[PDB]
Amino acid sequence: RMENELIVSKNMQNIIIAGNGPSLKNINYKRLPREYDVFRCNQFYFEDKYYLGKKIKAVFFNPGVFLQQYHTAKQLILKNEYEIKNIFCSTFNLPFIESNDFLHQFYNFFPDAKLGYEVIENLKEFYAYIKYNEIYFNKRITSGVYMCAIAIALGYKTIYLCGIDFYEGDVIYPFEAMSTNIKTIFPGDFKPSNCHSKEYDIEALKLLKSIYKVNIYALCDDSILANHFPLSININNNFTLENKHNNSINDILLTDNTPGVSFYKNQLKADNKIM
Amino acid sequence: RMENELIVSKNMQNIIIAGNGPSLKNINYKRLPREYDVFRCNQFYFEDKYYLGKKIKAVFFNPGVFLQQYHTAKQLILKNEYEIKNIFCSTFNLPFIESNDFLHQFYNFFPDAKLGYEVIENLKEFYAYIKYNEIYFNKRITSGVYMCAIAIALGYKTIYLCGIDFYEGDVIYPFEAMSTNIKTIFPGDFKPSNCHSKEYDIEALKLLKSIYKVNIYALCDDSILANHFPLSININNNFTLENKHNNSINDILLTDNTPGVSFYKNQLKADNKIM
Amino acid sequence: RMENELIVSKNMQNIIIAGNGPSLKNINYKRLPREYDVFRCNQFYFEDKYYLGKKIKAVFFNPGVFLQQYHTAKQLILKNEYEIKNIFCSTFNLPFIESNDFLHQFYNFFPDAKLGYEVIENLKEFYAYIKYNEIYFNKRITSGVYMCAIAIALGYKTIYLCGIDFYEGDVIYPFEAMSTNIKTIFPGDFKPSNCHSKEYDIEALKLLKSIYKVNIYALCDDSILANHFPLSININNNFTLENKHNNSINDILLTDNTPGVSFYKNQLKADNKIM
Amino acid sequence: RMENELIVSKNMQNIIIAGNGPSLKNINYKRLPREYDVFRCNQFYFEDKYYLGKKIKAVFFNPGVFLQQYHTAKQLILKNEYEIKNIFCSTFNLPFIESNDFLHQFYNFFPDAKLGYEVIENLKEFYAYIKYNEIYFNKRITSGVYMCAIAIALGYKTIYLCGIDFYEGDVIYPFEAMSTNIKTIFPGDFKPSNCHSKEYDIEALKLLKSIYKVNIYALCDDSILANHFPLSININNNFTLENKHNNSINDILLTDNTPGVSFYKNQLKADNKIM
Ligand SMILES: CC(=O)N[C@@H]1[C@@H](O)[C@@H](F)[C@@](OP(=O)(O)OC[C@H]2O[C@@H](n3ccc(N)nc3=O)[C@H](O)[C@@H]2O)(C(=O)O)O[C@H]1[C@H](O)[C@H](O)CO
Ligand SMILES: CC(=O)N[C@@H]1[C@@H](O)[C@@H](F)[C@@](OP(=O)(O)OC[C@H]2O[C@@H](n3ccc(N)nc3=O)[C@H](O)[C@@H]2O)(C(=O)O)O[C@H]1[C@H](O)[C@H](O)CO
Ligand SMILES: CC(=O)N[C@@H]1[C@@H](O)[C@@H](F)[C@@](OP(=O)(O)OC[C@H]2O[C@@H](n3ccc(N)nc3=O)[C@H](O)[C@@H]2O)(C(=O)O)O[C@H]1[C@H](O)[C@H](O)CO
Ligand SMILES: CC(=O)N[C@@H]1[C@@H](O)[C@@H](F)[C@@](OP(=O)(O)OC[C@H]2O[C@@H](n3ccc(N)nc3=O)[C@H](O)[C@@H]2O)(C(=O)O)O[C@H]1[C@H](O)[C@H](O)CO
Ligand SMILES: [Cl-]
Ligand SMILES: [Cl-]
Ligand SMILES: [Cl-]
Ligand SMILES: [Cl-]
Repeated sequence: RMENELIVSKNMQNIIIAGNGPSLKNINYKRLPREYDVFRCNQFYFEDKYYLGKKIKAVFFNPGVFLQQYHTAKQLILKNEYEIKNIFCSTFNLPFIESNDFLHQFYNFFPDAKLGYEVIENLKEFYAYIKYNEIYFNKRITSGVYMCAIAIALGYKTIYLCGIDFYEGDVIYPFEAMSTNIKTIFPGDFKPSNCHSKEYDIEALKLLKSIYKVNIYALCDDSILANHFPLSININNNFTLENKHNNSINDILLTDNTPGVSFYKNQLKADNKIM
Repeated sequence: RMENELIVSKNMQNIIIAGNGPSLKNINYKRLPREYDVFRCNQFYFEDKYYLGKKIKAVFFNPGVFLQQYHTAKQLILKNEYEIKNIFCSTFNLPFIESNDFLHQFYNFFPDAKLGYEVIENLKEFYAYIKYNEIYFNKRITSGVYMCAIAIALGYKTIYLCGIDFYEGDVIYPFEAMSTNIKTIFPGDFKPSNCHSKEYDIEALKLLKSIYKVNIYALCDDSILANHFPLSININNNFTLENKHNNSINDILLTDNTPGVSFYKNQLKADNKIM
Repeated sequence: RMENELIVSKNMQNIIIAGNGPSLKNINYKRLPREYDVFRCNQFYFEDKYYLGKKIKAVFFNPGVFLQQYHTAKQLILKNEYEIKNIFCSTFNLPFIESNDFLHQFYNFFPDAKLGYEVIENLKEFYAYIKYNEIYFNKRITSGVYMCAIAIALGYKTIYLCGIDFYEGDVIYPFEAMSTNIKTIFPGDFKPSNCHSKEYDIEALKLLKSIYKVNIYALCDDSILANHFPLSININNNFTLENKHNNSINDILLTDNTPGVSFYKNQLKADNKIM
Repeated sequence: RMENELIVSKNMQNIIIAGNGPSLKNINYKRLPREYDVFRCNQFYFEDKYYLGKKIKAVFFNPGVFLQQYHTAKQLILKNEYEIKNIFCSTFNLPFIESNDFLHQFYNFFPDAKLGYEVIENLKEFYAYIKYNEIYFNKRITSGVYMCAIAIALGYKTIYLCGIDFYEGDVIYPFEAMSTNIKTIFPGDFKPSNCHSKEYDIEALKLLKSIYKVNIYALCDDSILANHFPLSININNNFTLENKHNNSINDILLTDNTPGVSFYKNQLKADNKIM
C-alpha cells in the first residue's frame, strides 16, 4: 500500500533530503529537527546502516532503471527493510529524456507510482528555467535538487540536506557503486554526466529558495555543501543509528525475463537506441 | 438494451460468481441466499441446463475471443436463452496482454460493453498487487477471481462461489470444451496457461477479502474450493433447475467475413503476432 | 456563420427530412405542418426548384466527399442560394468506415462543422443496434434514416419524410446523378451499395419510433414510403414553389490543388486504399 | 517569469500592434493613446531604437523559427533589452502548416509559451473564415492581422497599427532582413509568400472589425495603411525615443547542437520535408 497522494499538513513542513554521497555517513544528528519526513533516491538501500531510519516518505528513481528499482522497492517493503510511502520516477517530460512510450505506459506498468514531472510542472517559473537550461545549454539538475523541487511543490517549507557532495574528493560514494547488478544492467566507473555540475545544482537550489521562499540547511559539518548552505543549528537532538541485518538487499534487483518484462525491455531498448 | 451502469444498492449486496468447472453441476441450492445477482464468464452457455437460472447480471469475456463472444451474447439475448444486463471484457490494461489498438477501438466496436480494467483499477491496492505479480512473476488471476474483484469494486459485499475447481481431477469441464467452433477459431487440449495457479487464485481471493472486508463462501459440497472457503449455510432454499431447449446455442458463434469483421481480425492478427 | 449548437425548443419539435429520391418532386404541400425545420443531405442542391424552400436547418454529407461538399455548402451560402444553419458529417466512428486521421483532423479542417456520431452516440440502444448490424452483418442505414436518428437525438418529436423511395422504380433521382463533377471525383451508374436495403431502413426507422417515442409521417402520396408510414393529414397548408435562378450551383464543386487540399487528398487516398 | 494568462481589464482595452515595415520608423507619437499594451512579432528586436519602448505585452513568432526565437526572447529578457510578458507561437492548428509532433510537443519544449490557435479558435466565425480561405484558396493572414485577432480574442477594444506596409515601395524593412543568422538558419531575398496579400489582410481586418465591434486606427501618416484605416487623432501625446545600446542583440540567435536541440531539429527537419 502506497499513499494515494502525498499531502503535507501546515503542522509539519520539514523534509530531510538525502543524496548518496559520502557525507551520508557523517550526518550531525544533533542538527535534525524534532519532526520531519525523509526523501531518498536511487541506490539509497546500498547503505550499510539506517543513516536516516527505516521510514521513507518518498523514494525517487530515474526512468532508465525504473523497472528494476520499482521491483527493488517492493522487495524492500515486503522484506520489512524499509517503509516507503510513495514512489516517484524523476522525470522532466522531454522526449529526448523520456520516450513517448515510457511516459504513455508508465501508469499501466506502475499504477501506484507517480511521475515527478506532474508535480514539478506546478513550479512554473522553476520548471521553465530548468527546461530552458536543459534544452539550450545541456545543463540538468541532479536528483538531490530534483527532490528539493518536488518537496517545495508539495508544500514543504524547510529542507535539510545531506549526502550531497557534488562528486568531489576521493570517496565519491559511502559504498561500492559498481556492484555486480549495476555492472550487468548497464554493461561496462560510475561518475556523473557532463550535463550535471556543482555550480548549476547550487544556482538551481538558490533559485528554488528565492522564488518559493523556503529555507535550506545543511546537516553534514565536513561536507562541501556546508560552504554554500548554512548548517542547521545544533539543537541537541539524538538519533539511534541502527545496523542493517546481514542479508539486507544491498544491490539493485534484477528482473526475470517474463512476457511483461521482455515486452518492457524490448520497447525501452528500441527507443533508448533512438535517443 | 444493456444497463448504462451496474449500480449495486445497499439493500442487495449478494453476488453468485460461477466458473465453468465440473462443480457447476453440483451446486447445493439450499445454500443460496434469498436474493442475489449472478456473474458468468466465458463459455457459460455451453451448460446443458440453467444451473443458475436465465438472468445474468453481467457476463465476462476475454479480449482474444471478445468479438465472437459479444456476438454470441447478443444472439443468446435475441433468442431469449438468457437475459444479460451487462457485458464486460476482462482486461488489465497492460500492453503485452491487450494491444493498444484493441483498447483504443474497444468502445468503437462494442459501444454498450465495458472494459473491466476501468472498474478494477479503483481497487488501488489489489490492482497494484496483480500488476506487480503479472509483470515481474508471470502470475495472473483466473476469470473467477477477476469477477470477484469486479463485484467488490462495484460494491457487492457477499460472494458465493461455484464452478471454481482449479483444473483438478479427471473431469475438467461439465461439458465438451474442445467444441467444433473452439477448435476453428484457435486451430489445434483446452488447459489453463502456466501463469494461472490454484495457490495464486486463493491468495488473491484471500487478499480481496482482507483489504475490502467482504465475505466469500462456497456453494459446492464436493469441490476443492470448499477446503479453502467455508460452505455457505444450508438455509433450505429451493431451486427450479430448468433444461435448455434442444436447439440452444451450445458453442461459441463464428462471425461472417464482413468488411468490419475482416478489418477487426486483420488488426487483431497483426498485433497478437507481435505479442 | 453556422449555429454553435443545434438547440430544439419544446415549442417547435417538427422536422422535415428529405432524401433526394424522385418523390421530392411530388410532395403534398397541404400535409406539411405549420412550423418546421428542414434537414437535407448529399446532392440536395441538384434540385431544379426549391422543393422545401431556401432555409435548411442542417445539411448532412458523407465523409468520402466531405471536403468538396463543405466547400459547395459555403458557396451555396455565399451565393445566397440557401441559408444553412449547421453542417454535419454523417459518421459512425468505426475505423473501417472513417479513418483515424479523418476523424482526428476533422475539426482542424472544418472547425464549424459537426461530426454526426457525437450526436447519435447518445441514442444508446439504437447506436449499439446499428453498430452490431454494421459490423457483424454488413447492414448500414441510409442518410435518410441517419438524419432521423440525428433529429431524435437533438429532441425533435415529429418527423415528416419525403424524397425517400428506397431506390425502386425507373426514376431513381429527380435529376441527373452522374453529373460531370460526380464522374470526375470518383472515376467510372450511381446506385446504392449492398449494405443498404429498404427492409433495414424500415426496421431501423420503426425501432427509432418504438424506443424514443416520436411520430413518423410520409408527405408523398404516390411514394413507396407511404405504404409503410402514414401520410400526414391534409391540413390545407399552402406552399410557394420557387424556381432556381439559372446559374444556380447544380453540381458538386471541385477543389483547387492548394497545399491544404493536396495534403488532405493525399492522406484520404492513402487510407481509403487501406480500407 | 512570463504571465500565466494574459488578462485584459475593462479599464484598459487599448493595444498597439506593430509590424516590422518601414513605417515603424515613422510613427506619429502624438496619436498614441494615454494607456496601452504593445504586441510585437518576429524580428522586432532588429530595430535600432526602441520605437515602441521596452515593455512588450506579448511577442509572436512563427513555428518554423520558434526554437531560435524563444531562445532570442529569453536572452532579450535576461540582458534587460526588453520586458516581455507573454510569448506566443502564431499557429492555426492545420497539419500542413504545423506538424502533429510540433503541436504535440510544444508545451514540452516551451512550457511558458502559448499556442496562438488556442486563443483565436474562440473567434468562431473569423476562425472558420480563415481556415476556409487557407485550405481552399491558399490565402493566409500575415502576423499583423494575426496579432489583431489575438488582441480581439483576449478582449482588447481599440487597435492602433503601425509597421504594417503590405510589402510595397522600395524600402521593405527599416533594417537589414537578410542578416547573417537569417541566411544561416534558412540557406539562400526575404519577401512574403504568394499566400499573403494586401487585399486579404485588409478584408480580414475589416471582418474582425465588423464581427467583433472594435476600432482599428493607423499611427503612421505616410504609410499605405492610412489609406484604408483612419489615422488616430493627434492628441498631442509625447514620446521619449531611446536608442539601443551598441551591443544590443540585433540578429536572431543561433542554438548550440545540444541533445535537446538536435532531437528537436531532427524531428522538425523530418516533417518539414513531408510538408
Ligand atoms: C553513472 C550514472 O548514471 N550516475 C548518475 C549520476 O550522474 C546522477 F545523475 C544521479 O545521482 P546518484 O549518483 O545516484 O546519487 C544521488 C544523488 O546524491 C548526490 N550525490 C551523490 C554522490 C556524490 N559524491 N555527491 C552527490 O552530490 C547527487 O545530488 C545525486 O543526485 C542522479 O540521479 O542525480 O544518478 C546516477 C545514476 O543515473 C543513478 O544512480 C541510477 O539509479
Ligand atoms: C485454453 C484457454 O485459454 N483456457 C483459458 C483458461 O486457462 C482460463 F484462463 C479461463 O477460464 P475458463 O477455463 O474459460 O473457465 C472460467 C473460469 O472457471 C474456473 N474453472 C473452470 C474449470 C475448472 N476445471 N476449474 C476452474 O476453476 C476458473 O476460475 C476460470 O476462470 C479464464 O479466463 O480464467 O479462460 C480460458 C479461455 O481463455 C476462455 O475459455 C476463452 O473464452
Ligand atoms: C453511389 C453512392 O455512393 N450512392 C450513395 C447511396 O447508396 C446512399 F448511400 C446515399 O444516398 P443518396 O443516393 O445520396 O440520397 C440521399 C438519401 O435519399 C434517399 N433516396 C434517394 C434516392 C432514392 N431513389 N431513394 C431514396 O430513398 C435515401 O434515404 C438516401 O439516404 C446515402 O448517403 O444514403 O449516398 C450516396 C452517395 O454516397 C452520396 O450521394 C455521396 O454524396
Ligand atoms: C521570408 C519570409 O518567410 N517572410 C515572412 C513574411 O512573408 C510574413 F509572413 C511574416 O512577416 P514579417 O515580414 O516578419 O513582418 C512582420 C509583419 O510586419 C508586417 N509588414 C512587414 C514589412 C512590410 N514591408 N510590410 C508589412 O506589412 C506584416 O503584417 C508582417 O506580418 C509574417 O509572419 O507575416 O513573416 C516572415 C517570416 O516568416 C518571419 O520574419 C520569420 O521570423
Ligand atoms: Cl534486469
Ligand atoms: Cl470467427
Ligand atoms: Cl475535387
Ligand atoms: Cl540555429
